[PDB]
Amino acid sequence: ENMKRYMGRDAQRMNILAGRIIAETVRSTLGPKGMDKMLVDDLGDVVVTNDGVTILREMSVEHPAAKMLIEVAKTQEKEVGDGTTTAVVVAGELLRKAEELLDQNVHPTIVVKGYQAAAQKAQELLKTIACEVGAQDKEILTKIAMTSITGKGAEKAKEKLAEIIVEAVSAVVDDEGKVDKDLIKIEKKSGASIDDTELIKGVLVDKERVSAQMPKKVTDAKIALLNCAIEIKETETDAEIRITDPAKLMEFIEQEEKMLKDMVAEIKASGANVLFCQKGIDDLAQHYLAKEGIVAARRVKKSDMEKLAKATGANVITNIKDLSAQDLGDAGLVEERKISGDSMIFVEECKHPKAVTMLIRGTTEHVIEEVARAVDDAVGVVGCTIEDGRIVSGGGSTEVELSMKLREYAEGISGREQLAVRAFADALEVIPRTLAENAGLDAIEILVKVRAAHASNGNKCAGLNVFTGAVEDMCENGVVEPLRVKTQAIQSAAESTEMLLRIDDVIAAEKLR
Amino acid sequence: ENMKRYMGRDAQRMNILAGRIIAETVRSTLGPKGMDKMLVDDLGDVVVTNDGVTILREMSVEHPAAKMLIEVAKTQEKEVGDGTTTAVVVAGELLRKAEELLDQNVHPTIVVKGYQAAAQKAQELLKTIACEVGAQDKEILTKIAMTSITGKGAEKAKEKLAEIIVEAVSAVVDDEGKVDKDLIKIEKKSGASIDDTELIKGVLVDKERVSAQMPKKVTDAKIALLNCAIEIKETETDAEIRITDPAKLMEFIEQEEKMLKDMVAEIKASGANVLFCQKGIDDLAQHYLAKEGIVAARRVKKSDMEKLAKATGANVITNIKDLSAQDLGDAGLVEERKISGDSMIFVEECKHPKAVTMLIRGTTEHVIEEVARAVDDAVGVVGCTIEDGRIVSGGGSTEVELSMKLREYAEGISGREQLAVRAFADALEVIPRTLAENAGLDAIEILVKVRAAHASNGNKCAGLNVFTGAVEDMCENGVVEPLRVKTQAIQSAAESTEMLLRIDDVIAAEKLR
Amino acid sequence: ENMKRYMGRDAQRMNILAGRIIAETVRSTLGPKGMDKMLVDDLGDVVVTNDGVTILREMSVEHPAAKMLIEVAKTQEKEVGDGTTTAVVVAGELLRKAEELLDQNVHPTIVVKGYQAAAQKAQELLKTIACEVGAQDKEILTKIAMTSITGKGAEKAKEKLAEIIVEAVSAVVDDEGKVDKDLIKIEKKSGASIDDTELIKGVLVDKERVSAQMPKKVTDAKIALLNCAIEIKETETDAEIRITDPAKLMEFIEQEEKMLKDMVAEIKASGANVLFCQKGIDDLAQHYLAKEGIVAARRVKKSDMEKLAKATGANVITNIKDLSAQDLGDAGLVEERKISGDSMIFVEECKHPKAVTMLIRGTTEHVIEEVARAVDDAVGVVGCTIEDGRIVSGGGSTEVELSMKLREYAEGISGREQLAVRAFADALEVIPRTLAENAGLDAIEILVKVRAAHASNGNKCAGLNVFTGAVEDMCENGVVEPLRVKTQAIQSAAESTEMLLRIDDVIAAEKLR
Ligand SMILES: Nc1ncnc2c1ncn2[C@@H]1O[C@H](COP(=O)(O)OP(=O)(O)O)[C@@H](O)[C@H]1O
Ligand SMILES: Nc1ncnc2c1ncn2[C@@H]1O[C@H](COP(=O)(O)OP(=O)(O)O)[C@@H](O)[C@H]1O
Ligand SMILES: Nc1ncnc2c1ncn2[C@@H]1O[C@H](COP(=O)(O)OP(=O)(O)O)[C@@H](O)[C@H]1O
Ligand SMILES: [K+]
Ligand SMILES: [K+]
Ligand SMILES: [K+]
Ligand SMILES: [Mg+2]
Ligand SMILES: [Mg+2]
Ligand SMILES: [Mg+2]
Repeated sequence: ENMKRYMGRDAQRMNILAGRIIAETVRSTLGPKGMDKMLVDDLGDVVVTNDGVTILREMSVEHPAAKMLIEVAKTQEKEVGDGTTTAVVVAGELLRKAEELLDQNVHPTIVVKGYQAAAQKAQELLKTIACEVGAQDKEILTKIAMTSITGKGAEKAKEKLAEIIVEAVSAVVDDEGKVDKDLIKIEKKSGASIDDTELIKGVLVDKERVSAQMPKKVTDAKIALLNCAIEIKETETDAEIRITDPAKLMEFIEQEEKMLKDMVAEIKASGANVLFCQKGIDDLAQHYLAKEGIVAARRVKKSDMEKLAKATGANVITNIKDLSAQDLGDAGLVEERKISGDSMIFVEECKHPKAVTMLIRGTTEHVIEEVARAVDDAVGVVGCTIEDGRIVSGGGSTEVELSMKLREYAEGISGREQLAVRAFADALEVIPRTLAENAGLDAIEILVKVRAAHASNGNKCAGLNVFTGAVEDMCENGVVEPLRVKTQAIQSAAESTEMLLRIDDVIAAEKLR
Repeated sequence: ENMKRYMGRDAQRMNILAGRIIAETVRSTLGPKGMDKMLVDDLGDVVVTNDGVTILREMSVEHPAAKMLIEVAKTQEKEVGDGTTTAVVVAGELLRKAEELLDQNVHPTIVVKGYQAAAQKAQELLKTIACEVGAQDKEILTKIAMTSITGKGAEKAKEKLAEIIVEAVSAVVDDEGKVDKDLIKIEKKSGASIDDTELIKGVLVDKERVSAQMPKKVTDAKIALLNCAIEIKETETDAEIRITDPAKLMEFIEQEEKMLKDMVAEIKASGANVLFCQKGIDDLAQHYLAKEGIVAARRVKKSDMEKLAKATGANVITNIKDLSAQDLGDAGLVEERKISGDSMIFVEECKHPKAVTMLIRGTTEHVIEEVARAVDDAVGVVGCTIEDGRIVSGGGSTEVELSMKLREYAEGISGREQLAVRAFADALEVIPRTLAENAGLDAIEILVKVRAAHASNGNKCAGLNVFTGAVEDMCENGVVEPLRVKTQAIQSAAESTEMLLRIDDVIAAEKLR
Repeated sequence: ENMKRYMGRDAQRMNILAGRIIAETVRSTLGPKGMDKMLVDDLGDVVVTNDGVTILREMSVEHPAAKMLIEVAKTQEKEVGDGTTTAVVVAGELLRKAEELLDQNVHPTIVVKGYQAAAQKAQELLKTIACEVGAQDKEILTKIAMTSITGKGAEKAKEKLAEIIVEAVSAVVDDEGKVDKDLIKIEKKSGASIDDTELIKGVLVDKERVSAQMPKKVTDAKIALLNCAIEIKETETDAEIRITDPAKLMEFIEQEEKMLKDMVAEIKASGANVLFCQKGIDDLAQHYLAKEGIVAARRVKKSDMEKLAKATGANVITNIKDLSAQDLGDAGLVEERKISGDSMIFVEECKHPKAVTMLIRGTTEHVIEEVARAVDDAVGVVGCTIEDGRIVSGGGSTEVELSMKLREYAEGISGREQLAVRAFADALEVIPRTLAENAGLDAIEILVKVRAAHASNGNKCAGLNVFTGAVEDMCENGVVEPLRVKTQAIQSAAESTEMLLRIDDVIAAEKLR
């Protein structure tokens, strides 16, 4: 270009263009025929993925409005877990549709007040076009999980990953019927092939036992968890022993030895035969533990302590004098193993696991760093279905329905907000358009057939099959999504587009915060 | 912005944007409420105008596609004379409409083949919606001239400039019924006010008479024009006179004096009493001319010689021996005057003037450098009406008619060129839109009323009154234009938009030409 | 200030401010109590003056709009001669009044269309409030001349300069009743005091006679003027004399001597005794001229030849063979003198002088370079009165009348141009305001009394006396001006303000012209 062209567009055109750029970046990642992006560091680190929020999070992005569009992905990441590409593409299409009305000289506030009236209507419509399913229905959960894994390169294992994830999530559904994601532990150990991934009803700990005389395999373990260290106590008032009789050198030392001997006696009297310590164990304590045949690990991290207490039913104890048979957990099998070159301790056959571990395998680290994402997304959508019990039809069959039902809305509205309501309704069809664009299909010929299927039936479901290249019922096909993925997406995108429509100036700030 | 955004748009988006910038530059100059631009040099020269092709000609413009849009104005300048802003605004609106179809993934060749089918249809329609008027009809010529001067700051004198220009142009209509613009001489002498502009049925010459004894006023002049110089001839073979007798110094010198004396005798015997020489006159020749009472000017420029020969009916003579009463022109009054600080020779009351001079007055040089443009445009449109005898209704009442009649066309066409035909028909309404935008009117409310006036009548004429802010018959109002202004505009704009639509790459050249 | 404030004003505010600056520069030079400016070069040259157009012409001025305001002074300089400060002050007050309406969001075209309607009304009013006087009336001419000299530092001699200038101008009134300024020669010879300035009914020539034997004083001179040089003619065909007999060396040389002897014989036979040559005279020709007692000067410049021919009635001759008693001028006294250190030839007591010389004296070159300006302005206003025969009352009594009579106009006009008409009428009172501001008077208290004097009488004349500090009849006081000074001023200022009101953009140009 040239210097003398900075004059030729408003600040709103500036911002709308800076925004459209971000949506144009991620759009080709969408749908089953989507493609991956390669991210490269200054230092030479490399990432390969088609996860949208990850691309938007790792990109070098410098314009303020583009920075404002990245926050549209993160909220979908945080509150739902899947859907971080639909949100940004719809947001940018809303920006670009708004650009088509400002060049006809429509006031920005009129556009904003129209979009506002359209989004609440889309909430009503989404709340009434959905299908209602029970949370105990594991089959549709499998189908939704598979729908989450499709298009991500790790497709070849989806019909196994689905079962694994459905059980994994069904375990951690709490006594109030809610899914917490951090109660599932995801571990990434290389070697073997992606189909060697498996589910552990228990924990994998990044530790090896302290003393090698300690039995390496235990059955029907009695597991004790400690937050206190097995070491000689100090006085928080400062001390000196002052040895005036030579005969009292060995006596002082023997009494320190006995103060550890009694701790080990007490650990034994509880009934334990496996031990975890969140803190240090002395090398003489280790001796008495290996002399009593108790298996012990030390300096275990707090999150692993939480997951052990969850899995076994043990209680973390802060003082050994209170430890009793009431505080001990149970687990059918404990064994140390060597896997992928690392020594690790395995806990298996737990009495009633409230936490579970998923072990992802793979021939390469760049493979596993993607399979982990493909599993996190499925945990998301499964939790959504279990919590809300409402599902919607996939393959963009929802956006066509919404566009039609908002156009039937727009004739009731009069004035000039009607223009913005129509531009909003016409911006949601970017998704089935792009779903055909990526597969190399003819989008303009496809979209008409898709619309026609709806207009003659009230068919909630009909949409594009990107393989046969034909228009099919997406519920009979088994392409299903949870309702929370649409509402959140539209909600985020509308609320973030209105801010860029309400701005008219850009000025400089003096060390803001 | 930022470096890492160069990737995000195609070469076609590049070119379309670089083009839209130019049309956005000149658009606010359009219509009666249009505003002027100030142009500033590197050296400090200044120009103030709202003439479009002048803005586009003097601008520092560096991108190739913007350079390609400037050629849309120059052709309208060259072939018609007026209309250089409608062309560029319509061109950029065509670019921007084309941009709305490429983001739906329509092939560029499909767009080009649609535009092509639309422009020929617009030619048919323009050839059939026009009004047919005779070239002798001076009243409508006045009305068209006034329409050409409206909106240019020099509005206060338009009802005098119209009469002046109509007579000036009617003089130079040749025996084959065609108007040549260079047969009208436009002169720019400061002082007095714009209303002191006047028309001379003759010539103003940038000369003063050679010898001050020569009469300064002559009535019923007999004017002689020479291409040869009145000087002593040289031999194109080289010469020496070789004086061997002292008594032959004065004799050689006297014979050179006689060789000028006889030329002046011969000029007198033709019957002349006023002289113009395209070349030198010797200081002794000047003596004999002032002794015979013949008025003479020397080194007159060739174009002034042409205009004198045209105005008086004299014949430019290359050799004085052939000069006769057959070669002399006639003019009722010749006088030298001092005007605006310059000495000039005035020729008036010509026997049958085939050329005329217009003397533009004004209080400032920046004023006159604009009044000259405002008169050149009216000479243009008057010539167009005199040559073609076809007129069209103004105030954008033509573009609405064309848009409607192309939409009635577009339902006959099937396939995907129909989309491009509609986008073409919807791009011509940029003109009545901008005509309301500049006057501070509400364009979206105005345009509907304007359309309605047409749809119920076949009213060719109805359009915006930018003063009352209301929709009126633009023929009863007297706002008229020549047909050649529309056809050429659309023709140029379509042909120049198709080139930017057919390009897909930009590469570097090795000293092209 | 700071970088981040360039945003905060429009291009029109830019231009209006850049314009107001120029009017603020020159405003304190206005009126009898006005003060002078000092101008300093890069090289060290110095000028001291309060002439406005000179300040505006010599200033380093770089912004385009300020460059556009300088053209308001030059036209008043060129077409009238006096009034170059009223024009610019009124122009800037019009700019600043326009600024007060744009901050209420009035459209620029509305302002321009109001100013236009006001200025034509001011022309009508000025054409009807003036007083009609005959051109033979030398008394009012004296009074106007004195009014032109007041306030310029050279006040002490005004009652002599007035008589000198009135006679000087009355001489050069041509047979058609028009005054040409270049027919008066202004000469600037230092020494003595400003009161030693005098008028010559003839010419002062920057020459001394060629041969010192030539009489230095001649009475009832017979003056011959030549455009040809008194030298041996050459052949424009090239020559060689070829001397084959030694006896023919002196013969060739004697014949060249005789060819000059005969020219001098012929000059004598015409009857001449004083000679001027616009070209060379040979050193032997000088001998024969000093032998015949004829006084001769050579290489006289063309303008001096014109003024001699005008003053004496002689005819400039191009060839000596035609010179006769018909071609000789007459003058009662010719003498060479030494004055101010320069030798000069004086021509006096001319038979019927159509040209006159004014000899300005003074103790310093910076004094005379100002007295010349103070005399040029009076020649201007005297010519204006002699040509038009219409006068107006001074001391700002005209601007108050115009403001009142335009306010009585503004109630007939309806719409929003009424606002601009009022702002125009209220902008003309800047002149009587500044006339009080410079004298250190209280302008707000003065202006009301001045208005009241008009409102109760139709008194055309009442205005400020800047000495007594009181309101008086300016015709009984003898402060009179020619009508052409007001009309031109208002006309220039309105036409130049409308251009800056019609602009809305500033862009860069590519070597304009
Ligand atoms: N078999 C299929 N045919 C067509 N579309 C599908 C199919 N399976 C999934 N999809 C669609 O792919 C989209 C998911 O793409 P994805 O890359 O996950 O985007 P996001 O990250 O925003 O969820 C959903 O809109 C879904 O309807
Ligand atoms: N009284 C009027 N009301 C509305 N439009 C007018 C009027 N007079 C002229 N026009 C319009 O102004 C336009 C001319 O604008 P102009 O600045 O000359 O553009 P161009 O240089 O392209 O001809 C024409 O389209 C004409 O119809
Ligand atoms: N005795 C006086 N009292 C008040 N005003 C006067 C008097 N004599 C002249 N003037 C005013 O001085 C003004 C001339 O000022 P001047 O510096 O010549 O400005 P300009 O160069 O624009 O003519 C005139 O408006 C005239 O009316
Ligand atoms: K994907
Ligand atoms: K215009
Ligand atoms: K002064
Ligand atoms: Mg997804
Ligand atoms: Mg035009
Ligand atoms: Mg003055």
